[PDB]
Amino acid sequence: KGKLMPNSLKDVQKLICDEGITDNVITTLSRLKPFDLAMLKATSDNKVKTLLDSDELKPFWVNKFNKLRLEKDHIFQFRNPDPQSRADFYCGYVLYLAALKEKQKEISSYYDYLNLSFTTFNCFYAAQEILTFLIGACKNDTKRENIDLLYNFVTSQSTQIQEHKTPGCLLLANAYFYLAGFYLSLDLKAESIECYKECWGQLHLAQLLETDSEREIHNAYFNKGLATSNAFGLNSISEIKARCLDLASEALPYPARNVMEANAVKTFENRFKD
Repeated sequence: KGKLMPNSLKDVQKLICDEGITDNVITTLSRLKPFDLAMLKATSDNKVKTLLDSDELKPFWVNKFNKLRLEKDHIFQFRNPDPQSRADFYCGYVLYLAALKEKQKEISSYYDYLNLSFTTFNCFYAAQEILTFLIGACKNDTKRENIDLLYNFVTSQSTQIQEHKTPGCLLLANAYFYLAGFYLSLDLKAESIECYKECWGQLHLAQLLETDSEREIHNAYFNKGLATSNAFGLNSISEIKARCLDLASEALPYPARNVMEANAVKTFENRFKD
């Protein structure tokens, strides 16, 4: 730690309040390791965060964003992340990748980096990873305590995760579908019905958003399509809906589907106007 006794982040932070976005600051920033760059934007005072969000630094962030490549498929390229800045996309994605390095080795840093990648930067992949972990813990130990923590997360982070348009809604619907099954396995029928309903509303919102979500869909699943967004491995939202209703059965009679569908429409015209 000749990097936190000589606190590297604090020296860069000082340099930014001193000079603001200079060519010297940009050169310093470009030399940070990716992890350190993302850690800097996550943990700085609001004056430094403003300057990192400044219009002067956007070219720097675009270049970082456009150099991102996958390990396997080296032709893949991330597309403009819609209302999320490329800077926030980049930093969230870097911390998410760092979390995964720390999963086997040293699971401690895994939870911290994943929480930064989601809480601070609303990285879709961190959301997905967090929900997969919570869902999986309920599959191994389906006690009401775990179900209620899964349920609490989904209900708390719903609005923020829907910022990812169709893939966000399909992430939420998938968590609700598992929730409805968990609640049913413990005979909590009312909660099961309620999760099936939220699931249908999210599937409808996803359907409504699909034509405006292509860049999200490309980024969220790395150009592999919607197959891994759902437990049936289907590419069509109308088909997911069909097979959800098959198993939900009497939990989702038509008037109840119709009410969630109309709520989904409300949200669409009220929040995703354009």
